[PDB]
Amino acid sequence: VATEPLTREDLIAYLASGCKSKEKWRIGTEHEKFGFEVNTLRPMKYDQIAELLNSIAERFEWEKVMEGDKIIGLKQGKQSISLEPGGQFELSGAPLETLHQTCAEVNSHLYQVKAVAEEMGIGFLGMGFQPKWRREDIPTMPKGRYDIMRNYMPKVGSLGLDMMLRTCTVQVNLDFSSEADMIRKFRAGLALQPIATALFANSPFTEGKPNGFLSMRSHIWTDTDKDRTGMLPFVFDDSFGFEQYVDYALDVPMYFAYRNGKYVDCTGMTFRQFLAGKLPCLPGELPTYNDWENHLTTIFPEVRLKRYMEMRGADGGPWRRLCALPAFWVGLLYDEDVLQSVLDLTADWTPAEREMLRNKVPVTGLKTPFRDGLLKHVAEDVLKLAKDGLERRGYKEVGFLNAVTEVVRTGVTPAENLLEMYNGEWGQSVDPVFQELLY
Ligand SMILES: CSC[C@H](NC(=O)CC[C@H](N)C(=O)O)C(=O)NCC(=O)O
Ligand SMILES: [Mg+2]
Repeated sequence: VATEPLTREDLIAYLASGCKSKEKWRIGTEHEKFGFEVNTLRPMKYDQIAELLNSIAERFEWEKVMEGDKIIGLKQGKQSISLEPGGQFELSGAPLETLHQTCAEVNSHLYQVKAVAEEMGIGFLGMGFQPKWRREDIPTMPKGRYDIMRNYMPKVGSLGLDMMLRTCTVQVNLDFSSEADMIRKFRAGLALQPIATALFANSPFTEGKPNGFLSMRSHIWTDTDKDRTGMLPFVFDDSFGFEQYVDYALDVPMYFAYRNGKYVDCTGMTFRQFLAGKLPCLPGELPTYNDWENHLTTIFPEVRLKRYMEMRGADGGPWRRLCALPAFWVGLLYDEDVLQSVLDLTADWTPAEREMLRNKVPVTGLKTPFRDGLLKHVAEDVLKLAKDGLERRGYKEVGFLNAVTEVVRTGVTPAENLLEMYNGEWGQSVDPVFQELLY
């Protein structure tokens, strides 16, 4: 037939077409930052964001990305700059071969943003959660997709709006060579994600006060939406492969369908309905590969699968940690012997232990009790493995883990260091964090 409808098998093959041989594996890094007025500390408004984007475009030669008449982002080659719902200012970097390239790319972006921003009296703050302002104090960006989500979140949880408006992450995107490799990396990534959340925890403050968490950001992801989040225990079932992930994603409710430049609100409906040409928001229409990619991009587990794999557990932070986050995971997953060692180390962790670590780390970090010891002790062994993996790559990248070495040695998170400052020299104001963590 001329156009045969997509089938479940085609949606599987879409994911599987991401398989790449080892020499073709790359490292993408994305991170988000809070913009603020240096004088008032107020969150950067859309009109200021548009001036910033336009100036970066003209000065540094980026193409402008528009939604309607509003500039929402920039693109240059395989890099893009985008906005999250609360104005968080994101770089999605290019797929790169080495972590030296990764960190140079972070530096270049930070240099460009500051070159324009400092003339506007704008700074940027790396942290997992906006430390000072209320939910209602955050500007909302003119993006239709976000309008749909903001209206939906209250239906599925009490914290989803804070995820949208108030959080920043640093994430790494990594490749697999086959289904067997994807399964092994997914299981290593999920089991260890709470260790990464702990190493990177930086979000102790809400509305100018300590909030009772080390990573409030991570806690927010447990009250956002139960259908699309979490530790995905089924990944550890013998049955798991591309097919099972596809069935999972098919049954996650949709947000939207993009049709002729516009976002159609599809909430309350599933992609499985769409596949059958039964989707009420688009009666009788059938999905395309773009629709599938768009839907995959609305699922938010601690590790996400698309044509590549995404490690989602880490809080946004200062530049040395932006470069450390991708290095941590490359060290663990990109060496076959280290990957095996990670699977061995975690082989006997139960579903209940993995879930407990995920839920406790946001409060207690590396001081979270685990078995005979503290998570700190698992992290010692994990950090050693990560460093081994980088040594074995032979690119001399191991130094990028210096930034987490003292965290692991002392069992003290970045968030705990900020709390000591807050109760210390800062005189119990969060205001100085806009200096300490200024990019
Ligand atoms: C609109 S909110 C959901 C999701 N955003 C994130 O996953 C952001 C991560 C969050 N800031 C965090 O700190 O974990 C998203 O779709 N971002 C816009 C995009 O497609 O680039
Ligand atoms: Mg983002």
